[PDB]
Amino acid sequence: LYSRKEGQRQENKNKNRYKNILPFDHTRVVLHDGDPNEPVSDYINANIIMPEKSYIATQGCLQNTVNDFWRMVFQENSRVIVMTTKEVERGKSKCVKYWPDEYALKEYGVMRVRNVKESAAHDYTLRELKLSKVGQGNTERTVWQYHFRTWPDHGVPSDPGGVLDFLEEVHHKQESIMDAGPVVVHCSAGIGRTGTFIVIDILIDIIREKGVDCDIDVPKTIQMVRSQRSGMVQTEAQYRFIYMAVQHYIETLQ
Ligand SMILES: CCC(/C=C/C(=O)O)=C\CC[C@H](C)C[C@@H](C)CC[C@H](O)[C@H](C)C(=O)C[C@@H](O)[C@H](C)[C@@H](C)OC(=O)C[C@@H](O)/C(C(=O)O)=C(\C)C(=O)O
Repeated sequence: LYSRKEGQRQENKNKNRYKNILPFDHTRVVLHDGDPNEPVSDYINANIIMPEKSYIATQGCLQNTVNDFWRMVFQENSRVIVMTTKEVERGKSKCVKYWPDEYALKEYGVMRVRNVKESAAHDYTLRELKLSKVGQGNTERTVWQYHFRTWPDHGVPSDPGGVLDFLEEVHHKQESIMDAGPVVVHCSAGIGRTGTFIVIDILIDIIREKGVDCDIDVPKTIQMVRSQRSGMVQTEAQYRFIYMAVQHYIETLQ
């Protein structure tokens, strides 16, 4: 009940930044209505992560997966994107530029993206973009891209403050959009940094509906998200960052 067949198919080998980091088939994001000329067009390295508000854990775009990325965003109806990495860190590409330059607009396949406005904050940049299907400007929607950019080249942030203030914002943005789709989260492989944010965001929403006293079980939550995408949270720094984040959030509310 836990296969990764599709991700291993010969035709999707170029659609993964790491041959060894693949999506489970049951939680795999299936892409419909793609170019009928392509051998396979229903694939993208991304999994739906639903607590048990949903999330989409994926890798940063590859030069050849950018259109797939937007098709996913359009289909799933996502309205918020969380980029947890720079395009390149320590001379290594983690995500290709998949959004247009300021005030510009590009067409990625059948998807038109207009960069409406870019605004900076301490740890991140917010990009207001308009997504629509070419020729059908009756499908346009705004997608808010939250680009975290101060994450350290090595290890994790020494203080959770930034990430928390960041996620509070992403949070209210998501709840201000009527029935917005899953929140897309992505880093280089979509498991390490990506898992950490999601796990944190998940635990924080609990402390929201519940109170600063509810039963919080980190290992259980992590285990839970890993059953939907393996690798979620890969380092000890990340692991401990989650604990710190949660405690910091608690102490903040007080
Ligand atoms: C935009 C560039 C381009 C187009 C060029 C063109 O216009 O023509 C094409 C990209 C080609 C291609 C997809 C990329 C190419 C470099 C080769 C693919 C990988 O580079 C390769 C498997 C590899 O060998 C990488 C590893 O050496 C890697 C560092 C290892 C130690 O490390 C990890 O596995 C990353 C991991 O620690 C990690 C992270 O914190 O980055 C994770 C999980 C995370 O938090 O997300």
